[PDB]
Amino acid sequence: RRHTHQRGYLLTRNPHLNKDLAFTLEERQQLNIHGLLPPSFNSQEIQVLRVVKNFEHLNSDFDRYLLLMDLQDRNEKLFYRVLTSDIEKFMPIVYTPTVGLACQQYSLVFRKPRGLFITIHDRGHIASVLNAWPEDVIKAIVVTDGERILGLGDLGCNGMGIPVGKLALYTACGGMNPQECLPVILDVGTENEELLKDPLYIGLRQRRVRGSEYDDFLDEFMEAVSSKYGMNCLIQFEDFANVNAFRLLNKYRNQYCTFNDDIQGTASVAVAGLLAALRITKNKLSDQTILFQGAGEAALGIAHLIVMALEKEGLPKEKAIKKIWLVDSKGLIVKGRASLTQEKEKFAHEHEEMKNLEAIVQEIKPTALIGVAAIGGAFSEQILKDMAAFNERPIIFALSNPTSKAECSAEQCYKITKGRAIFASGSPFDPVTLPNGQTLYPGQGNNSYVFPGVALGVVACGLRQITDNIFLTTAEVIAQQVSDKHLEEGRLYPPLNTIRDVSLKIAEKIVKDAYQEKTATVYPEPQNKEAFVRSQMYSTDYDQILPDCYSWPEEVQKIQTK
Amino acid sequence: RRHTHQRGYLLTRNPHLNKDLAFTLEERQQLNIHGLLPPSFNSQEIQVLRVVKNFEHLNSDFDRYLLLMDLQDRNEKLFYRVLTSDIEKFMPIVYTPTVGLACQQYSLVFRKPRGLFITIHDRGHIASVLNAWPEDVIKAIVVTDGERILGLGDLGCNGMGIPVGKLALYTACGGMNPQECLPVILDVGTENEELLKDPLYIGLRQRRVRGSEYDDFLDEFMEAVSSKYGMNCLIQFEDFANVNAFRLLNKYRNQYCTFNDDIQGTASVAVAGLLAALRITKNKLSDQTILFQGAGEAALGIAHLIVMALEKEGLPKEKAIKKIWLVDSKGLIVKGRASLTQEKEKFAHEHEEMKNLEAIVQEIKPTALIGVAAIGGAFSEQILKDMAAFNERPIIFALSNPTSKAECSAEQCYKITKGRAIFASGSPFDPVTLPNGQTLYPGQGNNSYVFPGVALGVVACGLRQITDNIFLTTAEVIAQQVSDKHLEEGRLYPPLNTIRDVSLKIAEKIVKDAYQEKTATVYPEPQNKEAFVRSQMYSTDYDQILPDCYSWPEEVQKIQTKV
Amino acid sequence: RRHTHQRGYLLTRNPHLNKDLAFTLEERQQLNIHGLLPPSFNSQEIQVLRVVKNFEHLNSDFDRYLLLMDLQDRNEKLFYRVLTSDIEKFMPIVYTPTVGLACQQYSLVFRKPRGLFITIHDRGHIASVLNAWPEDVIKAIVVTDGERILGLGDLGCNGMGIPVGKLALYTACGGMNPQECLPVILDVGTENEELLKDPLYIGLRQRRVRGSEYDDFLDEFMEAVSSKYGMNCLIQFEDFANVNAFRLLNKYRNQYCTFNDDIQGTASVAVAGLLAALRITKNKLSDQTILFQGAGEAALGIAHLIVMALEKEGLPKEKAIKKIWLVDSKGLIVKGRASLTQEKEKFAHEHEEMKNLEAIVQEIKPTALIGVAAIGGAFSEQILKDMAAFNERPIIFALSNPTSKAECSAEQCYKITKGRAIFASGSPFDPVTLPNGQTLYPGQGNNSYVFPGVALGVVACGLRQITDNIFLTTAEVIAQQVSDKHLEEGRLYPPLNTIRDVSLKIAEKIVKDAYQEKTATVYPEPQNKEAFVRSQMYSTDYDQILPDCYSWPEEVQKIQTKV
Repeated sequence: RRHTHQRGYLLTRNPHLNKDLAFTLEERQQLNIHGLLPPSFNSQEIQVLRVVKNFEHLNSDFDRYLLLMDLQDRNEKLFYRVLTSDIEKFMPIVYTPTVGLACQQYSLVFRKPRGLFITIHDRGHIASVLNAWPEDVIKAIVVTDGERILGLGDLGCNGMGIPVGKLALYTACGGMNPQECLPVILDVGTENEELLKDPLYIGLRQRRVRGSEYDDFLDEFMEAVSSKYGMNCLIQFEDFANVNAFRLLNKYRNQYCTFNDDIQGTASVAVAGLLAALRITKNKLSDQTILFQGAGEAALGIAHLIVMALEKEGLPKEKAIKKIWLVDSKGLIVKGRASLTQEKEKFAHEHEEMKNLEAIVQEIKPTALIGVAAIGGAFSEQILKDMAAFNERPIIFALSNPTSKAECSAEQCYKITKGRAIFASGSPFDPVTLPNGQTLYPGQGNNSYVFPGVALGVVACGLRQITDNIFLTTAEVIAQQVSDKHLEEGRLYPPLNTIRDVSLKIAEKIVKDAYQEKTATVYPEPQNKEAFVRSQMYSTDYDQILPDCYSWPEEVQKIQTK
Repeated sequence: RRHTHQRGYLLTRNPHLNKDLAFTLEERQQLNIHGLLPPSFNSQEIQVLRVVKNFEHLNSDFDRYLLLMDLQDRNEKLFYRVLTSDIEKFMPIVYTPTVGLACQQYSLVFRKPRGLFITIHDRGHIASVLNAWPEDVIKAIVVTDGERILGLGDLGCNGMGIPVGKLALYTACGGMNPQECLPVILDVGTENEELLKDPLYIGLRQRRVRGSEYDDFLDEFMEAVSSKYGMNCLIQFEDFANVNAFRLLNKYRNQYCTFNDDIQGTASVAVAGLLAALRITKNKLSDQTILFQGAGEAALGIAHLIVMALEKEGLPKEKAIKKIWLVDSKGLIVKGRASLTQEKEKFAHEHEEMKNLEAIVQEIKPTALIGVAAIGGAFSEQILKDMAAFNERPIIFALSNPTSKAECSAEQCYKITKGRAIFASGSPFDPVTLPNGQTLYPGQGNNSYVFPGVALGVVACGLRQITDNIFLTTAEVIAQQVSDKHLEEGRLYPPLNTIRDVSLKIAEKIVKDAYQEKTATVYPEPQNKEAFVRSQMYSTDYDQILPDCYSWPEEVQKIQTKV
Repeated sequence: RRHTHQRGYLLTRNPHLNKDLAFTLEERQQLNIHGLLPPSFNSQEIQVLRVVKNFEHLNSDFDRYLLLMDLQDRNEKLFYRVLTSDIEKFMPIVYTPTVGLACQQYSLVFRKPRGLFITIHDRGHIASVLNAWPEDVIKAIVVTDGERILGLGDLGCNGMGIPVGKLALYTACGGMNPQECLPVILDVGTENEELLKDPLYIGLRQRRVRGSEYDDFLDEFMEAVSSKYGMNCLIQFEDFANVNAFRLLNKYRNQYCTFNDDIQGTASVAVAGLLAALRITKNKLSDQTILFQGAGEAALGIAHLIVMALEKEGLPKEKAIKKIWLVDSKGLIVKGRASLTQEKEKFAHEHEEMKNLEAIVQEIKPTALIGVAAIGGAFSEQILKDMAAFNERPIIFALSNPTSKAECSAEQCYKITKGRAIFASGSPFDPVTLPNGQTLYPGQGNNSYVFPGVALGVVACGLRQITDNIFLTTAEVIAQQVSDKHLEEGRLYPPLNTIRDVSLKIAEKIVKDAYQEKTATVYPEPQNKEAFVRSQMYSTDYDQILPDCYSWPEEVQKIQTKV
C-alpha cells in the first residue's frame, strides 16, 4: 500500500510509520532499525493487550487519557486499533468528558504537542504557519478559539485538547484518515484570569482581541486554509462563543465547506432522538410542543432543525415556530422582552413574562422538554410529575454534561414518571429496573453519532457546502438504525459499539444523494456507493512500507559484460 | 556551537535538539516549526517548574521513573537539567533502587525503546546491528546480559533499564556526553520461567546459551565495538553472573578499555570509606583485620583492592592477604573446605571450619566488619556488642540493599556500640542522635561516587587500559574530599549533592597521572588539566543550533549585475 | 513563496531549489551552504552571461544541447531563463531538430537521467514505478514508446529525449510548472538492430511486444497515472507508430484527459496557417480544394480538422469531405484501391487510380497543396508552375523536415510562382526578395505554437476531455494573432519570439469557453480569466526559499522566567 524513503532511527519517531514490535525481522533489517527494538515480534493483538493492561492498572481517567495520547504520538495505527477494540470504553477517555479535564490541566501536563497553533500576531502570515505542518494533504480541519469549551468556558490555548480529541473520533468512529486531519487552535488571547496569572500557561498572556481585527484574522484563516488545502477541505468550528459561532457560520457556510458541530451537530443528534421517540408516542412531529431549557448554540441549532423537520412534514415556517419555546437565565423567551438576540427573537412568541421553570412547564404544558443549559437538577420532582400528568409518554431530554450538570438522572425520571417517560441524556446512566420487573436502557445523545459520518460523506463525494438538509437527513438515518425492540427497551439511539456502522450508513446517504442531485464534485461517479465509501475508510491494519520487489526474466535482468 | 541540517517536524522528534517551549520565536521561524508549539516562550528554569510540578502529583517512585524517561526521550537537555537540580532526589529514581522495579515491569511498561539490543542469533552480524544506532561517535558503553540484576536475579532482556539508568548518571554525575553513550543488552535467553510464560515478554523466549557459544559471542561483541568506535571506547560490564563477570574481566581488561562496576566500582567506594574511617581510628590499614560477610563479585573485588592498598604501604602480597577473611553461605572460607573457587581459595587460610557468624566474629576479632550478602539483620545485637568490645571504634559497613536486606540499621548499630561504631551503608539511613547530644549522619556507599568520574577521566586522556591503581587512587581522592568535620559527624563520604565536583577531582587525578606516567593517548598535552576536563564535561544549557550569521563588507557582499 | 526543509549539500543537488551564485550571503548562511560556493554573488542576468559565453564557444548543436541539459539538471530556473532569453534560438536546440540527433546518440551520451522509464516487464507494477518519481503533483505527462521518432524511425528507449525536450517547451513557451511535468518512455523493445547490437544500448535488448500484451500494458499505464495524479492530469502521446497512435487516441480520448500531438497538434497549426492564408486569398475555406502529399498521422489529422472547420461554416460532413484529396506511397487515395485503412477510406472518392504527383495535381487542380511525406523536392518546377496557373494565389505548405526533406524551398516556390504563392514550411527558410522590391518572410508551422497553450488551458480550468473543437478554436486564435501587415509580408504565423503571449491567448480562450460552456472543473470561477491564467504560469524568477521571519510585540515574544 504505502511507500516511504524514511529509514533508520527517524522512522521509529514517525507515529504514522512506526509499528514498534509489530515490525518483522525482515522489515527491521530492510529499514536499518534491527537492534533498536527488543528481539520479540508481536501481532497487533498482543500490542493491544499490553496497552490495555497498562490502561487498567491506572487509577484515574486522566492518567488513562495521558497514556492513550502518548500512544497516539508514538504509534498511530495501534492507537486507533485500541480505540476501536472497545469504542464505548475509550471514547469518553479521548473525548468528552475526560478531554475537558485535560484542557483544564493542559498547560501543566503539556508535553508532546499536537496540532497547529495560530495566533492573532501571525496575522498576514497564516499561510507560512500552515507550511510547518508536515502533511500536505488535508481534508478535514477542526478549529477552535477556546472561548467556550463546553461547560468550562474560556480556556484559551489550553482548548487545543478539544480539536485533537474530536479528530481522534473523526478517525475512530468515521474512518477519516488522521494524516489528512488537522487540529487547529486560534489564540487571540483569553479572559480567564487564572490562566493570565498561571506562570505555566502555554498561551498568549493577553486579553481577547475583538471586533474587526478578529474578524479579518478569521477571514485570512479561511482563505489560507482553502487556498492551500483546496475548497474541498472540510472546516469544522468548535467551542466558539455564542455570538461569534452563529456569525461565522452564516458568513462562511455558502462559500466554504464548513459547519459548526455545537450548533448543527447537536441539532442532528437531538432530532434523531425525537424521530425515534415518535415511533413510541406513535403521533407526529406536528403534534409536539417543545420546551427548551437553554437558548445557547445547541438549543437554537436544535430548534432550527426541528423547524426544518416540520417543513418537511409540509408545515410552513411561521406555524412550525409557534410550537417551540425557549428559556434562558433571564426567563422565558417572549415577544417584547429585554436582552434578546436576532436568533432568539424568531422564537419570541407573545406571552406573559415568566422566570421560574416549574411554572413555565405548567403553563406551556409541553410534550417534549429538552435541557441543554447545564443546570444540575433543573428537572425537579415537580417538573417530572407535571410532565407525566400533561402527557401519556413525556419526552425528557437531559442532554447537559457531565452527570453533575445533568437536568435529572435516569432513575429520578423513570421513578417519578412511574415508567412512562421517554428519556435520553448526554451523560451515561445505568439501566433502571421498575417494580413491574421491566428494565429500561436510556441512551446518550452523543454528538459522535453525527460528525464522523457527515465529515466522511462530505469529503468522500467532494461536497462543497454543507446544508441543513444534510443534518436533517443524517438524523433520519440514525433513527432508522433503531429497532422497535430498542425502543421497547427505552433506547432512542443505536448501541454505541455500532457507531462505525452508523457513520458509514450516514455517509452513504450523503454520497448517494449527492450524485443524485448533482452536488458531488468527485468523478467519475462510482457504480457502488457503499463500496466507494468503504474504500476511503481508514483501516487500523498496519500498511506495508517495504518496497514492492519483483523480478524480470533473467535474460534482460543479467548484468552486461560484453 | 553545533549546526544541524535537520528541520521542521522531524527536528522536534530529536531529543538531542528539541527545546520545546525554550525555542525562541526566531529559532522556531528559522527552523520551520513555528505553529507546532503554543505561543509561549519559557526559560529552562520554567520548564523545570513544569516537570517538578507534574512530578510531585505522582504517588509512586515507579510513575516518577516513567515521567522522567518520557522526558529523556523528548528533551535530553531538560531531563539532565532536572536530574542535576536535585541529584540526591532524582538519582534513586532513574537508577537504583527504582530502576530495579522498572526492570521487573519492563516488558509490561515497554514504550519508547532506548539503547541497543543484540542477541546470540545476531552472531556473525553484530557489526551490522551497531550500524542501526544513529550516533557514530561512542566513548562509553554499558552492557549487561541481565543474568544477575543486583538483588533481583535474572530479568533477561528486561535488564535494559540498568545500562540506560546508569548512563543517565554517567552524564548527570560525571558530565559524560549522552550522545556518546550507548546502553547495550546482550540477550542470550533467560532462566526466569515467569518471563518465559509472560506473553508480553519482550526478550527471547528461550533458555540461556552457555559455554563456547556464549564465550565466542562476547568475543565478537568486543571486536565489533572496538573496531567501530575505536579501542579507546570505554566498555563497562554490569550485572553479569558471578563466574562470567570474573572470567570476562580477566580475559579483556588487558586488551580492551574495560571494567566491571559491580566488582571494581564497589571495591573503590568501599575502600574509600575505609580510608575515611582511618582518619577516625587514627591507625593505618595494615593494623586492620577485615571480616567480609559475602564472597561474591563485590566482596572479592573489595578484598582484592584492599590488598593493593596494603601493598602500597610496604607489605608484600602474602602478609596482606592474611588480614582478610571471607564468609559465604557455606560458612567461613578456609584452606581445605569444599565448594571453593579460584578467587576464594586465594583467601583460604589454614583454619578450622566455621559457619555461625557470631562465633566467626568472636574468633577472628576483626576491626572492620563488611556485609554484602544481602542478608537483613545479619549483624545481630551480639555481633555489634562483640565488635564494640574488641574495638574502641569498630568499623561496620552494612552495604547490602535495600534497607530490608541491610545487615543492620544505623539506629541499632550506633545504639548497641554506644555511639562508638564507625558506620556506613549501601541504603540511606536518617541521622541518629546519641544520648551525649551528638548527632551522627551515616553516609552511603553508592557506586555513583566512582564510575562517573573514572569514565570521564579514562576517556578524556584516552587511557587504553584501566588498572586497579586507577580505582585505588580514585578511592583516595574520594576520601580526601571528606573534611575532618564530616568525620566527627560520622560521615565517611562527601555529600551526594557534591557528586559533580567529586567526579571532576577524580577525573583530574586520572588525567594528571596518565600524562605524567605516559599512558595518555590524547595530545597535545594540555597545560591546565583541570580546565581540560571541565571543557569535556556535558552542560545542561541549551546549545545554539541556528546557523552562524555574520555580514561581509558591502563592497564584496553586493549582488553583481550587468554594468 | 515556498518553504523548504532541505538544507546543506543536498539542497545544492536539487535543481528546483539550487540558485548557484545567485544565492545571497544571508541565504547561504541560513541554508548551511556558506563555503560550498565561491565568494561572489551574481544576479540572474550575470548567470545568463556565463552560460551564453560557454554556449558560443561550442562548435556543434549537439554539444550545445548537452550544455543546456547539464544546466537543466543543475539549476532549473536558470535553464528556463536562458531558454526564454532567445526562444527562437534555443527552441531548435532543446527540441526538434537537434533533440533528434541527441536521441540517436542517447545511449552513448547517457549521463544524468531525466524522466521515468516504464517497461513491459513492469506489467502489473506500474503504480510502484510511479512512486519512484519524487514529485507527487503531476499535471502534464508526455509519453512515447520510441517506435516512430519523426523522420528518424525506431529509436527505442533512446526516444526519452523527445518527451524531455517537449516538456522543456511546455514550460518555456507555455509557462507550465516543470516540477508538475513528467516525461515517460514505455520500453516494449525495439526493431532497430543497430541498437540491438550496440553494447551501450540503455534499453531492453529485445524485439517489440505486440498485440494484447501491448494493448493491456497501455491500459494499465493510463489507469495507474490517472489513479495517482488524478483524472485531470494531461497525458500526451508522442511519436507512436501510425496504427497504434490512432487506436489509442480513439480508445482513450473520451475517458482520459489525453491527446496526440503528432496528429491533433500538427492539425491545429496547419489549419491556423490556412485561416491566415484566407485573409490573403480573401475567400472562404469552403471555396478551397486541398491536396495532401502524405496520408499518415499528420495528414489525416489535418484533414479531419479542416472538415470540422467546414462543418462550422455550414456544410454537412459529406460535402466537406469531397474537397480533400490524399496521396500516399502507393498513389492517389480513391474508392476501390488496395492497401487502404480506416481513416484513409473515409477520404476515398470515386476516381480512377493515379500515382504521378504532377498528373494528380493537373487533374484535381487544387487551391492548397500540403506536403507531409518527407520527400525532398516533391514539389517540382512543374507542380509549382501548374499551381500558379490554376490559382492566382496558390497555397503551398511544404511542412516536412528537415530542410533536406522539404517538398520545396521558399526560394524556388516564390520564384516559379512569380511571387504569388502563399508559402509555409515546417523547416525555417530565410526571407526571399522578389524582383518587384517586395521581400517575403515565409513562416514556420511549428507544433510549438499549439501544445503549450492548449496544455496550459486544459489544466488551468481542469478540463476533463480535449475535443477537436479545442484545436480548431486554438487554430483561430493563432491566425487572429497575425496582423494584416504580416500577411502582406508573407507570414502566415506570428513571430516565434512572441510564442509566450500566443500560448497565453490560446489558454485564455480555452478557459473562457470552458467556464461558459460548463466544462471546467476548477472552482470558484475567476472573474478575470486573463489574470487567472497568468497566475498559473511558471516564472523564471528565483523563488524565495528562506523561512518567513517576522516579529511579535515584545510583551508576548519575551522569554518568561522565574519571577
